[PDB]
This record gives sequence, C-alpha cells and structure tokens, in this order.
Amino acid sequence: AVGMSNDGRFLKFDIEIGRGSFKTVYKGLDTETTVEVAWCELQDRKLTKSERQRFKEEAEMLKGLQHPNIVRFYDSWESTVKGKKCIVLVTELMTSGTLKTYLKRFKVMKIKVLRSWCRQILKGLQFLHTRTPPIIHRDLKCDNIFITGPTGSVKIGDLGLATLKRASFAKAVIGTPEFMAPEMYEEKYDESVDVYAFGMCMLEMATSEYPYSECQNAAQIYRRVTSGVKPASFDKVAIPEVKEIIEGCIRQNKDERYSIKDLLNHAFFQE
Ligand SMILES: O=[N+]([O-])c1cc(S(=O)(=O)C(Cl)(Cl)Br)ccc1NC1CCCCC1
Repeated sequence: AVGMSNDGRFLKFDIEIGRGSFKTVYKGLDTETTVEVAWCELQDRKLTKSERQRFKEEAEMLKGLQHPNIVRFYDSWESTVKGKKCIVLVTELMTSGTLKTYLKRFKVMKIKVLRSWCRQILKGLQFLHTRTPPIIHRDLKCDNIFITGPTGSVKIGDLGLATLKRASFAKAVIGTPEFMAPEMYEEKYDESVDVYAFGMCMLEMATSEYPYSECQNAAQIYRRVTSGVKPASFDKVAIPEVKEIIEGCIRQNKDERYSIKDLLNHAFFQE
C-alpha cells in the first residue's frame, strides 16, 4: 500500500499491472465498497491548464456513464509524491487483458467471436455517440478494448485519457509508428473518427497484425493515410464480408464512411 485519495476512499497497492503510453497502472481498492479498482497514474509530465479545465469537467461526466460495453469510471484527482506529479484516475479493474493481448497470445480469432466482440464495440460507440452531448472516443485501438474474460464481453476503456493524447502535437519517432483518421491530424473530427478507428480494429482482429507494419515511421504512415493508400494487411482479409465492412469504415473521406447505425444493421451483425 503506497498511496491514497485525499478522502481516503481509494488506496493504491505496490502492484503495477500496466505501463504504457505515458501512464502506470496499479491495483487499488475502494475502501468504501471493498472492491478492487485500477489506479492509473498519468505520469510526471505536464498537462496544460486548459486540458486540466476540460478534464475536471470530463471526469464528472464520465463518473455518470454506465453501459455493458464501457469500462466504469469511478473518480479522478491530481496527486504528488516526492518530485513526481500525476493525475490519478480510478476505473473498473480489467483482469483478462485486451484485444491486443488476446491476438498476441492466441494468434487467431474465430469469426463467431469476432462478430460478437465487434458488435459489442459498436454498441459501446453507439452509446457514447448518443449521449447528450455526444462523447467521441478519438483514441480507440486494440490495446484499449478490454475483455471481461477469455470467454467474456468486451468493454471500451481509456475514456478521459483520449483528451490527453494529443493528435495535433509534435511527437517523437519511437516505438511502433501509429496511424489515426486523416482529419484527426488537424483536430477536425466528429463521430466518424471512431468509425475509422473501429475499421482499423476489425482489420487487426481479422489479420492478427497491426496495420501499416510495412511503414518504418509515422511520416510514411501520414503520407499514405492522407493520400488514400491502404495498409497492406487489408489485402490479407480472408472473409469478403469482413473486408467489405472494413473498407466502408476506413474511407479517407469521413463523409463516405459507414455510420454506426448502418453497421449494426448490416447482415454480418445479425447472427
Ligand atoms: O489503458 N491501458 O492500456 C491499460 C492496460 C492494462 S495492461 O496491464 O493490460 C497493459 Cl500491460 Cl497496459 Br496491455 C491495464 C490497465 C489499463 N488501463 C485501463 C484504463 C481504463 C480501463 C481499466 C484499466
């Protein structure tokens, strides 16, 4: 035990359970409920004062959200220990990994699982996009879709964090180069950014590889994405119906992409 909220409600344990894009995640406890939570520290790095204003507001709206396919958000605050400042978020603890870990671990996803899990992602997104006002995820990826069990349901996570992962910022060329929706680079986005991201997720789940692996850096990716050049893995999608859905999601022009409604209504997404 290595920390607590200002109110003593949440404790942090000396048990690190994730480490990633500028965060460390620990096991924790809700002392009020006596139920285990994820204690995420957004790592000694500076948020802007403007981001903090947006974040105070966001955190309060996230605390209200419930849906089967969204990871629960409990509470948030700024915390320090020694010379390190972080923002803490406390969320529902997800103990069975991510779609990314699933693909790593079990090389392939069977089509009936793909269908069900993708329908659940769409239901989650429909839910967010239909909140008033709409919630746009803006950072959906296989590593932020959590599974409740190997045989369980999927829940979308890292709501909130997407605000602090900064599309229009200059960034280092380090690790695996990333893509996003064309319009996202300019921060000129709507819900359809999530549709694009969904398409990319489906592609990954269908191919068991990260799109654009044939690119060495994010500049090559940017040039391909904003010029309508598809990832090579697109051509490797085995099932034509799956490939068709992907293709309609990852259109360069946002106005031509499937809507979530149309995807949920697609033949594929009823059994
Ligand atoms: O956001 N992550 O990427 C994440 C990854 C892991 S991991 O150990 O699976 C790994 Cl080693 Cl980061 Br892939 C654990 C927790 C988290 N945060 C979640 C935030 C909201 C849902 C609840 C927890």
